[PDB]
Amino acid sequence: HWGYGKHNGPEHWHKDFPIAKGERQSPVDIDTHTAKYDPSLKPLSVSYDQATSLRILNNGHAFNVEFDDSQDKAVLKGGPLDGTYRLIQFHFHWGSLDGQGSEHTVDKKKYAAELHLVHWNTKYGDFGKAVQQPDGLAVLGIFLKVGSAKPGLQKVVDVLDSIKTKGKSADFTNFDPRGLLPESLDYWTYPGSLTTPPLLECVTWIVLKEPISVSSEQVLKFRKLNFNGEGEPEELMVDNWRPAQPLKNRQIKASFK
Ligand SMILES: O=C(O)Cc1cccc([N+](=O)[O-])c1
Ligand SMILES: [Zn+2]
Repeated sequence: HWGYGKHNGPEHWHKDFPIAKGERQSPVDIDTHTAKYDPSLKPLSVSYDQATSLRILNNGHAFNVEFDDSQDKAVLKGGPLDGTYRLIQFHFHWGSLDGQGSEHTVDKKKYAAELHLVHWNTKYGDFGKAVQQPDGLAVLGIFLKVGSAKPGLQKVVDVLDSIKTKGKSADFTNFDPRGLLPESLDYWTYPGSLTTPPLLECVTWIVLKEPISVSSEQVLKFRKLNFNGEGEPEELMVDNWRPAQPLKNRQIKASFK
């Protein structure tokens, strides 16, 4: 099945998922000089004070931190969005080396990792319905650069030993995702897709301009995870990013001058 190896990686996905060659695929390169400032874009509203984290899972492709999305407890509104989007999970993409790992690029620059906070539009009632709609999902993307440690990440790093292999989960309550945000909420936005199969074209992307800093030791711990299940040959979970796709007939908008 699909993955990030030589024989099953991004360049092969189109055979099972023909939408891989579609008109609104993600990620993309953000060309800062051709993005257009749009004064009509509103500030983002991130309301995460009542978030309820539940569990952390190694799904064989990344690790997900899952939230209770049965009520409006952790929501995203404003920005380019109409309506209310509820947080369901976050996950990361990262590299084998500090000079790669992000999915989006900025003037062709790759960051060490990229955080995706995934939200679904409450008008569609459940996540599975929302992914079938062009405005179903809103994903907040945050870049990670290597430098100073991020204290609010450490609780995630320390539990990774307990979910080393595919299919393992652990209880993960009382985690506050506000400790992952940068100071500024200035952003770029464009219409795109999921970056893993099934690659559905259901996402409004909101990519923050300001990266967060994490330490070398924090990222090194991500690279100790395994793509494989327990008692199968070890293959390190690294380079779980899709490369940039053609922009086609899309414009990237900026919230800032
Ligand atoms: O890989 C999956 O399971 C599909 C999936 C599910 C949720 C969010 C996703 N995204 O691209 O942000 C992708
Ligand atoms: Zn992702």
